[PDB]
Amino acid sequence: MMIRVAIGGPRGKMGQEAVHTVMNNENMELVAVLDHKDIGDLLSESPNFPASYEVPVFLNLESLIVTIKPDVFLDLTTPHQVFEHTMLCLQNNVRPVIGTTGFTDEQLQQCTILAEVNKLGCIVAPNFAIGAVLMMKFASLAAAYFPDVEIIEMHHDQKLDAPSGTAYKTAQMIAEVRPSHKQGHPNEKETLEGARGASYDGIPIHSVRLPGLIAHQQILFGGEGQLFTLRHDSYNRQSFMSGVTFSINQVMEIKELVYGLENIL
Amino acid sequence: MMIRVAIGGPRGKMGQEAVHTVMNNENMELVAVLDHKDIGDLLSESPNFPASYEVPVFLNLESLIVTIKPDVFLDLTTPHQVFEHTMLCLQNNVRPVIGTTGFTDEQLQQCTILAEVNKLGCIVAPNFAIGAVLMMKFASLAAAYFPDVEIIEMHHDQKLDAPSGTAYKTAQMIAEVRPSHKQGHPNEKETLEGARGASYDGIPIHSVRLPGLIAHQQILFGGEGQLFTLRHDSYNRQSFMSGVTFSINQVMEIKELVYGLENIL
Amino acid sequence: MMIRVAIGGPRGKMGQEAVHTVMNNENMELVAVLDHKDIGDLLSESPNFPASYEVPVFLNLESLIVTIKPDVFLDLTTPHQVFEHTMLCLQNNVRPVIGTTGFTDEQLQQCTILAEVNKLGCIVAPNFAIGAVLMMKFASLAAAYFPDVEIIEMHHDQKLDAPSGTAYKTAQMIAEVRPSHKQGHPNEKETLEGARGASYDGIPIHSVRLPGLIAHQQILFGGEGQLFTLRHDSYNRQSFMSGVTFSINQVMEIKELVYGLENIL
Amino acid sequence: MMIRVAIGGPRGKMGQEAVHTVMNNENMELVAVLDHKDIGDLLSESPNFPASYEVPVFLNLESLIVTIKPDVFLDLTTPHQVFEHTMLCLQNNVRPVIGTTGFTDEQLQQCTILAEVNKLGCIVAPNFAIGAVLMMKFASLAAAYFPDVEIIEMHHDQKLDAPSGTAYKTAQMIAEVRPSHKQGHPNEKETLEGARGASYDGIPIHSVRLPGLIAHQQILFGGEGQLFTLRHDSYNRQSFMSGVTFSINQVMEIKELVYGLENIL
Ligand SMILES: O=C(O)c1cccc(C(=O)O)n1
Ligand SMILES: O=C(O)c1cccc(C(=O)O)n1
Ligand SMILES: O=C(O)c1cccc(C(=O)O)n1
Ligand SMILES: O=C(O)c1cccc(C(=O)O)n1
Repeated sequence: MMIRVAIGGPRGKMGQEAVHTVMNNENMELVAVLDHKDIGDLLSESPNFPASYEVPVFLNLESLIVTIKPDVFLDLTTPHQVFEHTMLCLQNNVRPVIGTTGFTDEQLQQCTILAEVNKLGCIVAPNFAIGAVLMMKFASLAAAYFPDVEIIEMHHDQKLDAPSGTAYKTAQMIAEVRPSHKQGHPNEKETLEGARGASYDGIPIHSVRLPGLIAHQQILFGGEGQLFTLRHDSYNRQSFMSGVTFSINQVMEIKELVYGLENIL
Repeated sequence: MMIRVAIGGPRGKMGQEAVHTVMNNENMELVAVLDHKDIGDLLSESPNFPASYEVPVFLNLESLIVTIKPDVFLDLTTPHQVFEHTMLCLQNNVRPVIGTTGFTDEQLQQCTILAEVNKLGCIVAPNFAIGAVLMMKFASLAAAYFPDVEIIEMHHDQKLDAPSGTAYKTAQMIAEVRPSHKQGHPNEKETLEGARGASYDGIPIHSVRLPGLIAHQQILFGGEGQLFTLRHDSYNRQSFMSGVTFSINQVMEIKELVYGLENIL
Repeated sequence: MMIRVAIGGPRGKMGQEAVHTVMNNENMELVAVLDHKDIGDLLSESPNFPASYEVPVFLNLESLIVTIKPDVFLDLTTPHQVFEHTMLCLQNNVRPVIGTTGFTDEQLQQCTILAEVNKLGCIVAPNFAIGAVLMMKFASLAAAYFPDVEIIEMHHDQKLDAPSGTAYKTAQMIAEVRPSHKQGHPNEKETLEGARGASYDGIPIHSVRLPGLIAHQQILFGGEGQLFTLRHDSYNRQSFMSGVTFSINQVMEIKELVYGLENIL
Repeated sequence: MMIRVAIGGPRGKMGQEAVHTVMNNENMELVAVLDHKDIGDLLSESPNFPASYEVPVFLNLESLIVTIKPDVFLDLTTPHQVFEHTMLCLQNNVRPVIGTTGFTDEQLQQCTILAEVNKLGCIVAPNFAIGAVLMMKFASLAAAYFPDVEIIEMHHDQKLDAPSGTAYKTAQMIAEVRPSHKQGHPNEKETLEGARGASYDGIPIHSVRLPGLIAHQQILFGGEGQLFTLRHDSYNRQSFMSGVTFSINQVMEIKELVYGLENIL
């Protein structure tokens, strides 16, 4: 059936893309947004979400829920609001799809148990890019056969952290499967400090930062006589959208909370 | 427990590698070979398999089986011999791992049924390179999320067929999942014939042939704002060996016939 | 000294980038544009170039030249106007940098001779992307050492022509150096038509068309035991800008007409 | 004319390839080797260079020179012998091509001056792989246009040094052209030590070590909206041979000493 979607935080960089995605998906209708602005935001610099009869703007989620009764709520707001949003949806027969981290352990347990008792789907997706998540999922399967692996991630030269969050998560996922070991000859020595990169559980990770690049990762699996590589290249925030689409479709089909798209792709 | 292995066709390019692999695997012992030479093979050009007490040479498989009672028979002989070999093993409590094609439909059905009734493992592996098979397996999973794909395969410049067998199999595997469609703008036109490549069920396939190269494949999955690529590079026949190893280990654990390592990785 | 630049066709996709480039380059000042609109262009859909005192809009180039006396005129207009523009600049001590093709043989000869007699620089740049032009220039140098080469170009799936103009030019440039020969085993045969691609003077060219991609080319040089690859990836029209910048800087230094940035990088 | 070649150190890994190369080159004849064995080398483990009338074995270079009068001497011996060899050739009208380092500054100056006065060619080639040297040469040209660059080198997992000698030389060559600067955001911070790699004059260098790999390097040049990459992959010591071939051909044509094939490709 049609899926009636409300979006929290439509004006964010991700939010703007999600709006366009939901509006363009044949089987989805954007029916409301949860939104509010900084009290000092000049309209000339920081416009309102555009006024329409078809997509009313609410300040309060309870009110949105009771008035619009969306099937799904896509939360692209902030870590400090996700728990209260999720619980509110789950108690009102709305499936929440949450696009940021921020739950405590205890908070997540409460949402998980509530989803299960209500037999209502919930997806928490710290990464919506299906290509990035498949990359990670497949890497952790591959690591059963090729325990020697390196990760190379590349981003634009304004990025403040190295390695990337994606690279860290990737290494964590591999390390669930791959026996812990270091790599490289036991007696190798760097003659220029840092050449071998960082190490997560023995997995080398290298971080490239150059103008021009957006977000890119390769995972290299070595073995006798061969190399098996997984690679993801993201050129813009549309890379996230097939994950938004999949999440909204799939939340309607499941009856429990799933954390991480790797657990359902 | 230790796995006692006999190899048919030890002197082949693949056979030579398989010999070394089995001899070097901690939990395996090479206990016999099935071998024979062309009556015109001068020893100076085409040496005998090297004489040893530990690895006796048999001309007849029945005799090898009764005398040596191997756990596993690794068949690297020819398509015209695989069926008779497989049946003989299956009736004598030997697990056959077959490394070439050549069964008829009817032949395969007979081996499958016999394996099942005897509760004895059999693996038929048209491709032993785990990296190549993972590539294909993962591609067919990925194609559920990214229906637009191209295959680029690259080989040395002595190769007679284009596209490669691997590329064909890859396209067949993808096409099980991917809805049939052509790709590229409906009105595109080649101004130099062939630029867009070959097409298998709408999937473009491109074949590179250059000195220097060995055997290489990339699978490119496009979607909005991103590219997800799987790649395998083989530099020599050791690329096959982890598949030989996995097959020998795994045949001991299963109680039926499996055709294609994608069905058990 | 500062370089005072006027741009013809500021509202084009390329023009818009060139405007931003010139405005942001420390040693350049945008002093005028040559521009005019379709008589049916509603302002609401097709806005005017934005009004400013610093960048006056002219309809007639002669008038721009006499009034503003720019050092350089960057022509991003159309093939049918480039010759008249170039000649007008060259006769008025303005260095023209022309960013589209469209000269006849006879037309180009006239501009070349006039530039030489006036000792005034002119650059005609059919491709402003320095990375793409270096790729081509280096490929033609490499082809002296590695005569066996293939070209793989990849674009978005709205592109109408295969192969790309860049791929064609690349093949033409290589073919100046590389002895003419076909590649691949003499007896190879395609079992799926088109797998080996198109051929330009024996050079195979393959064309990939996928959503997600922008504009990409790899040139693969094979030889014994090795592969040497040149690759260019363009994610947006800023890829062109370092070529615009280089052309404007370099036209001031030369005293003759140069056709193709490969001839001066 | 035919080029009559003698090789010093024919039994080395490189030497063996050079022997095959010279023997297979149409315009070259292998006419002698300079060779000797360790006094403890059992013939069963460490065979003699194979006896032939066409390729006599000498222990002393002076004797080889006077007896055989080769056109070219290819020195694949050791750093402690190259100077004495080079001088001896240069004084006897033999062109030396030297395939290992080991000269002092003063030693090289003596050979350079002697070559120049005798108008006799000499090539010193610390790297014979033309694809690797072109990569480096082209990188240093590219760095004039794209000052932001990173180097990724990849080798097998038995390699003791990181980064590679090739990567170091590459960085040195780039740094002749590229203005010295660091890259990445000024405030970036590693949260896992080493992620950003090593730095040579601000150029990041990353070192991958995996089974399967042989010797591989990519050089990534970033700029607005684009990436320009140079890559070399070596699968065996034949990668060196086109450089041996080029060096022997080119030494006959030059009348002075050239150090590094980048200076003559
Ligand atoms: O994994 C990450 O940290 C990541 C992913 C996409 C973009 C960026 C970024 O631009 O910083 N960072
Ligand atoms: O898929 C194939 O056809 C294939 C695989 C490995 C090597 C070769 C070959 O060398 O021909 N061909
Ligand atoms: O070489 C070409 O033809 C080319 C270059 C950049 C973009 C495009 C395109 O988008 O069509 N085509
Ligand atoms: O640049 C180098 O250091 C290099 C080049 C080729 C091979 C190797 C190696 O195997 O160590 N190292």
